[PDB]
Amino acid sequence: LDQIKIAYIGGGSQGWARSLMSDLSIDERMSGTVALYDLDFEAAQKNEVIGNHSGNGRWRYEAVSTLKKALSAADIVIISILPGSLDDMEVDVHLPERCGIYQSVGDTVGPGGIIRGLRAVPIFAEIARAIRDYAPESWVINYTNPMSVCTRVLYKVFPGIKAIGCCHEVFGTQKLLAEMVTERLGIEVPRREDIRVNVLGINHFTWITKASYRHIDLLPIFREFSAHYGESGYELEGECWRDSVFCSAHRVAFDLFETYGAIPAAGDRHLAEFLPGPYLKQPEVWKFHLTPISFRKQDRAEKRQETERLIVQQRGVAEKASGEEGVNIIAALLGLGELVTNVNMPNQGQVLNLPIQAIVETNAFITRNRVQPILSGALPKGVEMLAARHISNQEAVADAGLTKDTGLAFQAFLNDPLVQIDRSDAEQLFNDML
Amino acid sequence: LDQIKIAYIGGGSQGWARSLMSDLSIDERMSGTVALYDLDFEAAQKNEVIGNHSGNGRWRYEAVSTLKKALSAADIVIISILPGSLDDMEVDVHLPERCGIYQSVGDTVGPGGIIRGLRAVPIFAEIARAIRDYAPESWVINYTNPMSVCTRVLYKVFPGIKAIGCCHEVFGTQKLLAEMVTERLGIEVPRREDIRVNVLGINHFTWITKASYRHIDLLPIFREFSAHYGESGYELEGECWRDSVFCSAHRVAFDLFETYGAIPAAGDRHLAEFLPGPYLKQPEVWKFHLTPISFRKQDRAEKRQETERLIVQQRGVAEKASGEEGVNIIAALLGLGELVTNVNMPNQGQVLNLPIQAIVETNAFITRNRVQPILSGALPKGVEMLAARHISNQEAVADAGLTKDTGLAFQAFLNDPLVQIDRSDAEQLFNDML
Amino acid sequence: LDQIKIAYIGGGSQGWARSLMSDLSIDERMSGTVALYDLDFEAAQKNEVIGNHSGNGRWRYEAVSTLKKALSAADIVIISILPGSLDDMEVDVHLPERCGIYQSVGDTVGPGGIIRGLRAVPIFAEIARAIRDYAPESWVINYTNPMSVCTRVLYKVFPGIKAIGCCHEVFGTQKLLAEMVTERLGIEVPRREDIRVNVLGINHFTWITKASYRHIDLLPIFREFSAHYGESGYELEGECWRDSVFCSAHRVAFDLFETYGAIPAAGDRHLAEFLPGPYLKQPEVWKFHLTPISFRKQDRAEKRQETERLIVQQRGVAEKASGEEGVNIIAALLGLGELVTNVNMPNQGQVLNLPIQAIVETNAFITRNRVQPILSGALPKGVEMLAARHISNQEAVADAGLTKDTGLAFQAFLNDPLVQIDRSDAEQLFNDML
Amino acid sequence: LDQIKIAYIGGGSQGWARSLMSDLSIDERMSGTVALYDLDFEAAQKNEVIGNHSGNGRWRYEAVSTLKKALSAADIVIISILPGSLDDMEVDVHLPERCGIYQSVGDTVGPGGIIRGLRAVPIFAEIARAIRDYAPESWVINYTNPMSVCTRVLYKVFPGIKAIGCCHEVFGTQKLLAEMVTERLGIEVPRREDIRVNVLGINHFTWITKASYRHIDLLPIFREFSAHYGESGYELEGECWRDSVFCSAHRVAFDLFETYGAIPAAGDRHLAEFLPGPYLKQPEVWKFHLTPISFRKQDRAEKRQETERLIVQQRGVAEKASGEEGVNIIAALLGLGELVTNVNMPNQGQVLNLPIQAIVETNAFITRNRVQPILSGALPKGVEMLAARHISNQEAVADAGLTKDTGLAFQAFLNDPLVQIDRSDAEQLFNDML
Ligand SMILES: [Mg+2]
Ligand SMILES: [Mg+2]
Ligand SMILES: [Mg+2]
Ligand SMILES: [Mg+2]
Repeated sequence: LDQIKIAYIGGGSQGWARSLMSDLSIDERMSGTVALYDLDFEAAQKNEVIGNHSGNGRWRYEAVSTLKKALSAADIVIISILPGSLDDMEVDVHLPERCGIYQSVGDTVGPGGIIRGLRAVPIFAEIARAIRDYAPESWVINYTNPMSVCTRVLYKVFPGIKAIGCCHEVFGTQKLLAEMVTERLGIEVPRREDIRVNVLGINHFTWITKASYRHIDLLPIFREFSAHYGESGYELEGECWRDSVFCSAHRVAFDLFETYGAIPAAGDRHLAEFLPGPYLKQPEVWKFHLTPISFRKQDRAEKRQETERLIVQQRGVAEKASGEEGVNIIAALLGLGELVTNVNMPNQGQVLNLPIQAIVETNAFITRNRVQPILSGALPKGVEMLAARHISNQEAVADAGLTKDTGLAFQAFLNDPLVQIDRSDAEQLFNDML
Repeated sequence: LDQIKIAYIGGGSQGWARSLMSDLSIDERMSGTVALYDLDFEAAQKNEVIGNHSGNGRWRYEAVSTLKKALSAADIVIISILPGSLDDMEVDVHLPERCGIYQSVGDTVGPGGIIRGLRAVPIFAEIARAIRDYAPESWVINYTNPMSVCTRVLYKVFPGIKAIGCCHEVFGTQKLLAEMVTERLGIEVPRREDIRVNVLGINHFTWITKASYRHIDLLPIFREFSAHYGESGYELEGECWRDSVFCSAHRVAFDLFETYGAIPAAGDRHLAEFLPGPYLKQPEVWKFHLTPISFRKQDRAEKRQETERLIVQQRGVAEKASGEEGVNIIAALLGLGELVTNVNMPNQGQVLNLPIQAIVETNAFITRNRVQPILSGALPKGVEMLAARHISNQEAVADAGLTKDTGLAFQAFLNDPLVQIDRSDAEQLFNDML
Repeated sequence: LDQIKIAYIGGGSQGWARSLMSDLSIDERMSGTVALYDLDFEAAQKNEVIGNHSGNGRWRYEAVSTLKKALSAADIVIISILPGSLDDMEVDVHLPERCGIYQSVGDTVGPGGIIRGLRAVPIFAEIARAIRDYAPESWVINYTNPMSVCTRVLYKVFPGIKAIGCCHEVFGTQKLLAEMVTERLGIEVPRREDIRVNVLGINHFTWITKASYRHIDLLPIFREFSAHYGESGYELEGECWRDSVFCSAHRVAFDLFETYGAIPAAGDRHLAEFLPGPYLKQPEVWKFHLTPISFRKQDRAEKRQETERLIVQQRGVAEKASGEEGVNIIAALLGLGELVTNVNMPNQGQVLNLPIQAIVETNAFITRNRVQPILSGALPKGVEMLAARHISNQEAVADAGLTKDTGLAFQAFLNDPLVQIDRSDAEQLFNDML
Repeated sequence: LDQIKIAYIGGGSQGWARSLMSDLSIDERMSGTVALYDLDFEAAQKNEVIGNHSGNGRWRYEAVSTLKKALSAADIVIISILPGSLDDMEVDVHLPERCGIYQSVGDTVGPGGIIRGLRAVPIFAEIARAIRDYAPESWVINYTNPMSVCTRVLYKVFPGIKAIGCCHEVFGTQKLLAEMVTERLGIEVPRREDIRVNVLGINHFTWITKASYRHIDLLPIFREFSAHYGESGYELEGECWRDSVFCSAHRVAFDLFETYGAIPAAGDRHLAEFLPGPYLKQPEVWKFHLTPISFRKQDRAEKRQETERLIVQQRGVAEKASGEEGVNIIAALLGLGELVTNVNMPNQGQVLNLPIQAIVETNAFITRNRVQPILSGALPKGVEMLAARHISNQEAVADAGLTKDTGLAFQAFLNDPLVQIDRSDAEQLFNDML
């Protein structure tokens, strides 16, 4: 299928865009052009050079100067931006520490997530309007965090938009379950996709209430697995939890499973931000890490060095699967192979007992021009109470951001499970973070 | 996967049971036993002998004398019975003709559909209580008509039951569309499965609002197709609409398409009973047939002869795929595959603007011990008005049956599109049919 | 309370306007001005003249030539128009007779109701825009039929409108029940207001599921009353059902009660148009009348002579209570009393199992700048089925009118219980009336 | 109306019991008997003796020793109990202080409310079964706290029960508003009931979003009132906030009003427990009191002395109105005078965006054998978020207490706005309070 046009917003991205370049370079099902748009033209142009050195020539990349130009005639829109700068992020993630509040990531919920979301609203409002004006029939795939707020803003501003949010966190839990099947049953699992899960919740706080490998029910096995490794934790093969800030021993997941009876389906570093527990103040004991801003600064600098190397040497990205589903979803949407995978979309009943329209993560059936959520049922009662509460806050942030009502955003702030400090301290903190 | 147990209610069946046997005999994924139960033990016994002459010895068949014995330890329950005798049906289908009302099938809606549903209610209440008592955790596949009422009674009497209703009408529309692709585009379609349709409605009144073959949108093509063959009709390769009471030239489907803008997705003979039209009074002009009860008595008699033939020649069923999805669905339910196919289930949002709990037909994602409806959107407004109306009637019939409230059943009777006679004529007709 | 401003759209009226003038001229709680608007300026003028010969000069009347002028600074907007002329109405009501369709009133449902609705849509869309632009904060009282459609158009076009539909039909059944108390119990009833009823449904198809007079439950009593007079009918004291086309012996209401078990709460002449029955073709057996358009023409001519009589003698209307609740609702809306009375308003749960947003009739609590519906429960099942079906047609008419979609209008026409003819006869009929 | 029977559960009361006796003795609209039940039969007997010296002998009182005897043939059931004892309550209210958590009342939300709820659940389950068994048609009026949880349990255990919860808190805010009209307008207000408020929320956390005195809008006036007296607070005529643990200067309400823009409608001492604020830590700054359990024990001893005084003096209660609406509501339910007043009932739409079935407080229209909530619209967004959260907790408690699930009760405990401590601290506290 030729002459596909993909518009890429955040096209100077050194993460999602690269990962998309790799997968495009190996899918023989498709060809076309990628319009790269970034507030920072310099980064977009380096991606144009790197992309045009990747794979066949199957995909032609172009750094473009405006949104309108990127979207014109686009069939797919990909969005992967950073709402603000590393300096903003420093505040997002670390300022609350002066009040005793710790955050492992800060891009989804808690104080960081609330404030980052406010900052993201007008960015997404503006993108929704551009997509409405220039490519209203395109499918939009959002990678940006906080994911529930960004995606929801897309639908508040352009009600008829065809948009999904994509996240890779559930994939990590499927891998965990694939290795468990081997360790507990001695049987090999070809691909993590073969771990068939009924996953539901909201981004970074998803839960698996049924799971199987072929004819085998995985829940009772996860029961024993969790019981055996609850204290020690469990490390993936060839990994140690201290290898990087992204690694863990799944102690937080095991602990949540004991309490709620569903399998937590995101990394420990994400799960820990959604509810009360000793996790965030004793990460070493719980065998995961917080991600500090020094890490992000360092990582940015070595991605920059990598980028400059690739150019100097006139190389493209590895022609190697990233493990993402972005290109698979795009192929599915174009009618080149149907797919059932987890996505974030407005709730119309696919998760029971949660507000309708709220952005929820579930399996969906994806085929030509169609993303169709699958009814996935109910969360455990305790998790549902927590999810309703976070959705409350997320809806308020999206509204607060569109109408510029800081009073309402502060209500959300005060309603967040991590903001457990006196009201006047929180107000000073909130105002300082704005 | 071995030692699976299927309970078959209506196990003397000479339609669905045979098709199930053929499909079982060629699937190498599974093996176990089929308990055949039927009020008429003689027929079940004959299916037992034909069954045990079919395939590899993969499946062992046993005719059993009671429901309890069929159900105990059952993993799957299939239901394919006739609610009443063919003598009862002669009344369902032909008596209203004295008041000028013709029916082509009379097993779904109209006067015969209503009376028939009424009769089926206490049969399925009893089946539901037995499944609850002996096989609470089995999956139940219902094939019996009136589909929406029977299936609904299962859930009303056993709210926790795991039941779907299955029908093959949508397959016939998929085959029609595959042939249209070949005729309009000149390209082959290898399987009717490759016609990926978004289908929705209630049984025998299903509609396709989106459809594709690979990258191609089929809806614009069906519009051309319909304009070209609207008058003359269109006949499947190597067929003539006169060949049997089951055949047509799709004139009714083309006519409904022009009116409603979605593709009607059942045979003309079924569609014709759901709405006002010239159809039922001029079936030969509309190029389809009515099915008189004599045809069914005749068909049954030649099926009886065929059955005696196989018993004499000590042969089993044809080891040939039936075209049905029953066995594929069972395999998916056991975790031996995953499948997206159309089924009947309680509405929890998969069809918009239709009462919740009512039995609707949509695609559903099926995997180990999971049937999960796919959100399929809205019908055309005209179609949705009719469907809400029939659903009203179906709900009232189910209630009327469980509470023996003939007054309420008469209200449904009166609300049926085919009953356009004075109220006293209808009351007299209704009482005669009871 | 003084300097109230009321805008009257349709103020050339000779029904509601005159009746309003009476009620206004005797309420001591209020004073202000009435801006009379009417396509026919001359007739608005004559109400001006006659209004200004009424009351104390408590109310100053003024004919105004434009909506905008009328609406400016209005606290209350009253709408009482005739959608089209009496000649149009001759078509609505009598043309269908050629196909054997009879109508008693034809301003609400049936073929005449549908066509009249279509006609009234653009007229109400226009009024809705004016109110939005010139008097968004006013309370709006609609008296025009077809009530459910007109009022719904108001909300569809101006979502934030504060609008109710008012009808006097229920008062008639309250009067009936008041006479029944006297006849069955010997005790006097001071006012029909004291018959405290739980009323619900849609305009002209309202039902009373609970009723009382002080401590006495009227349902069991109506049951006896109904049993005793079902065959003979019951005529109001000092009345004979033949006195006028508005009179009846309640035989239809008794018949509907026996079937459904709630008290129908509109005149037989309206009820008879909503469901199948022998009523319309045997009006004398059922002791009610059809209203031919010749009667409306005669009636209008005398009202016109009366008009000119008053103008010639410098006389106004009579200072006498009309029996309506209009002025009393206005007073309650201004804070000068509070009130619980029946109104038509969008459904938000006040009637169970009926679509939301559909215009339904229930009791509401009315107070300063507030009309708040009272949860009234469910209709009997057969009645709910009928009402859902009418609501369906009504929504379809509203949409059809707003988008100019005759195709949709015809679907509603086809779905109307009074339209029991062949489709092609109905098509010809529909086009002839359009 | 004579021979009415009222069952009083908790008929040993020295609070709601006495207030009822007073009000009964002055209402000449009614006559009958009161069956007094109380786990402490001697306390019920004393109310019998005191009761049978009260009124004209309008009401005869009888202490009965079983629920059966109390309930059988009852028209009205009143429930006014203390769930557990004053020692249990000492734990509810004061134990959490060891963790830095203060509570002003502890009978509604927070840790004490959650624990008291668990205690009340089985008591109300037992009462609901008895009412189902012996007086299914009675109207049930609940006064017991925790009110939301207590009333809900009645409906969970006996779904067809006819029950409301009654509380007097909103009356206090109507007085405030009455005195405000006089102070700000100089004009007098005859009755707190003339302050006509649109009130909604959950018990002890109700809000008034519209309010008036006749033609005057009270909200703009409360805005000025609140803005003037926000710092000083405002004391009622002839009152000083220090006068008793029940008084305040409305500083908390004024503060909530500035933040949310709706008039909070419960005393400061209840409001304080529902959200984060500095209120409970600086009560003296905010001009309200906490209620120590030592005060409750002293109050109980003085009530025991008054009881003995009345007996010895063979005096009944005073023939003086209590200010409650209890007897008024009873009269209305018997058909003796319709009434619009605030009650707690399952949510079916009367409050927007709040789960259905949940016990919510709004106006209802009460008449013969009918309590019909009035649609009251939405809370301010920030208040709705808090109420949904508290409702989540109340539903968890109702279930946990029935099904015994301390796991679920603990999630509710952790989701309560007053429990802002480490999870292991919370678990130790929670376990201790069990
Ligand atoms: Mg993520
Ligand atoms: Mg079928
Ligand atoms: Mg009317
Ligand atoms: Mg209270």
